[PDB]
Amino acid sequence: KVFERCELARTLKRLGMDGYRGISLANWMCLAKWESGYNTRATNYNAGDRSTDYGIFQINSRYWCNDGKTPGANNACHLSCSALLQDNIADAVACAKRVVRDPQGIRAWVAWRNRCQNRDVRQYVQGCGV
Repeated sequence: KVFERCELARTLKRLGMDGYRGISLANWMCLAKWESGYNTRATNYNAGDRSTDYGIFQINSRYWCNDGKTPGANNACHLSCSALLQDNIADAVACAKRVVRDPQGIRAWVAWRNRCQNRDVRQYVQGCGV
């Protein structure tokens, strides 16, 4: 599913993402936007290390979900990577929260550093009623 901007902003808010571990909803929007274009089916194979990024947040198989084909990988969210390809984002949100409970927080995603950190992210939630 490819979410519309405000549709996702409200979906994330209902799932408890607004200010989770100090991360505003607009940051989460900027992350999903740049990671997948708000697309839950998004996937990116990393030929260099044999891992794959899954879903709207592009969570990597090396550490967060199990896909059975990533060498010496871990499954910190204890989910099948398939769970991150659902139209319903509940599991992806639970896993996104898991990622940020780690030291780096939102900085875990290099795309967030590249396109969201120290930027005006207000535009992502403007007019969404969140």
